[PDB]
Amino acid sequence: VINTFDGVADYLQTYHKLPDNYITKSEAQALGWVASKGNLADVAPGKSIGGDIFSNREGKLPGKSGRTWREADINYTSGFRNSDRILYSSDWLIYKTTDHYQTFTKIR
Repeated sequence: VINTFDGVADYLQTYHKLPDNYITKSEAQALGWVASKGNLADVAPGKSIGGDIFSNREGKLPGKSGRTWREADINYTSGFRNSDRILYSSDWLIYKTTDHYQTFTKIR
Protein backbone atom coordinates (compact mmCIF):
# COMPACT_ATOMS: atom_id res chain seq x y z
CA VAL A 1 0.00 0.00 0.00
CA ILE A 2 1.13 3.57 -0.61
CA ASN A 3 0.64 5.62 2.53
CA THR A 4 3.81 7.60 3.21
CA PHE A 5 4.22 11.39 2.84
CA ASP A 6 6.61 11.07 -0.10
CA GLY A 7 4.86 8.14 -1.77
CA VAL A 8 1.41 9.70 -1.68
CA ALA A 9 2.75 13.13 -2.58
CA ASP A 10 4.55 11.88 -5.67
CA TYR A 11 1.49 9.79 -6.60
CA LEU A 12 -0.83 12.82 -6.55
CA GLN A 13 1.31 15.25 -8.57
CA THR A 14 1.63 12.51 -11.19
CA TYR A 15 -1.63 10.54 -11.37
CA HIS A 16 -3.65 13.48 -10.03
CA LYS A 17 -5.61 11.24 -7.69
CA LEU A 18 -5.18 9.22 -4.50
CA PRO A 19 -3.87 5.64 -4.60
CA ASP A 20 -6.56 2.95 -4.42
CA ASN A 21 -6.01 2.13 -0.73
CA TYR A 22 -7.93 5.31 0.15
CA ILE A 23 -11.65 5.84 0.88
CA THR A 24 -13.60 8.86 2.09
CA LYS A 25 -15.14 9.12 5.56
CA SER A 26 -18.54 8.52 3.95
CA GLU A 27 -17.57 5.25 2.30
CA ALA A 28 -15.94 4.19 5.55
CA GLN A 29 -19.01 4.90 7.66
CA ALA A 30 -21.25 3.02 5.26
CA LEU A 31 -18.94 0.03 5.49
CA GLY A 32 -19.24 0.02 9.27
CA TRP A 33 -16.45 2.27 10.54
CA VAL A 34 -17.31 3.66 13.99
CA ALA A 35 -14.76 6.33 14.89
CA SER A 36 -15.22 5.80 18.64
CA LYS A 37 -14.26 2.14 18.32
CA GLY A 38 -11.16 2.56 16.11
CA ASN A 39 -12.31 -0.35 13.96
CA LEU A 40 -11.29 0.84 10.46
CA ALA A 41 -8.83 -2.01 9.91
CA ASP A 42 -11.53 -4.50 10.76
CA VAL A 43 -14.26 -3.19 8.44
CA ALA A 44 -12.10 -1.99 5.54
CA PRO A 45 -8.90 -3.99 5.66
CA GLY A 46 -5.87 -2.16 4.25
CA LYS A 47 -7.66 1.11 3.60
CA SER A 48 -7.00 4.62 4.89
CA ILE A 49 -9.31 7.65 5.14
CA GLY A 50 -8.63 10.25 2.43
CA GLY A 51 -10.15 12.38 -0.33
CA ASP A 52 -12.52 14.59 1.64
CA ILE A 53 -12.66 18.35 1.21
CA PHE A 54 -10.69 20.39 3.69
CA SER A 55 -12.36 23.71 4.60
CA ASN A 56 -9.20 25.63 5.48
CA ARG A 57 -11.50 27.54 7.76
CA GLU A 58 -8.61 28.93 9.85
CA GLY A 59 -7.08 30.25 6.61
CA LYS A 60 -3.71 28.67 7.34
CA LEU A 61 -3.27 27.31 3.80
CA PRO A 62 -2.82 29.69 0.86
CA GLY A 63 -6.02 30.50 -0.96
CA LYS A 64 -6.69 31.52 -4.55
CA SER A 65 -9.79 31.61 -6.72
CA GLY A 66 -10.85 28.16 -7.89
CA ARG A 67 -8.49 26.49 -5.43
CA THR A 68 -9.98 23.68 -3.33
CA TRP A 69 -8.12 21.72 -0.64
CA ARG A 70 -8.27 18.01 0.11
CA GLU A 71 -6.82 15.80 2.84
CA ALA A 72 -5.68 12.22 3.34
CA ASP A 73 -4.42 10.22 6.31
CA ILE A 74 -0.72 9.28 6.26
CA ASN A 75 1.10 6.41 8.01
CA TYR A 76 -2.16 4.72 9.01
CA THR A 77 -2.35 0.98 9.48
CA SER A 78 -4.82 0.11 12.25
CA GLY A 79 -6.55 1.37 15.35
CA PHE A 80 -7.72 4.90 15.97
CA ARG A 81 -6.63 7.52 13.43
CA ASN A 82 -3.29 9.26 14.02
CA SER A 83 -2.52 12.96 13.64
CA ASP A 84 -0.68 12.79 10.29
CA ARG A 85 -2.31 14.30 7.18
CA ILE A 86 -1.31 15.31 3.66
CA LEU A 87 -3.07 18.44 2.29
CA TYR A 88 -3.35 18.79 -1.48
CA SER A 89 -4.85 21.48 -3.68
CA SER A 90 -6.56 21.48 -7.04
CA ASP A 91 -3.38 22.94 -8.57
CA TRP A 92 -1.22 20.31 -6.84
CA LEU A 93 0.50 22.12 -4.00
CA ILE A 94 1.29 19.64 -1.21
CA TYR A 95 1.48 20.42 2.49
CA LYS A 96 1.96 18.25 5.55
CA THR A 97 0.69 18.40 9.11
CA THR A 98 1.64 16.05 11.96
CA ASP A 99 -0.19 17.96 14.66
CA HIS A 100 -3.83 17.66 13.65
CA TYR A 101 -4.08 20.58 11.23
CA GLN A 102 -2.56 23.11 13.65
CA THR A 103 0.56 23.72 11.58
CA PHE A 104 1.59 23.07 8.03
CA THR A 105 4.77 22.87 5.96
CA LYS A 106 5.25 22.57 2.20
CA ILE A 107 6.61 19.23 0.85
CA ARG A 108 5.92 19.77 -2.89
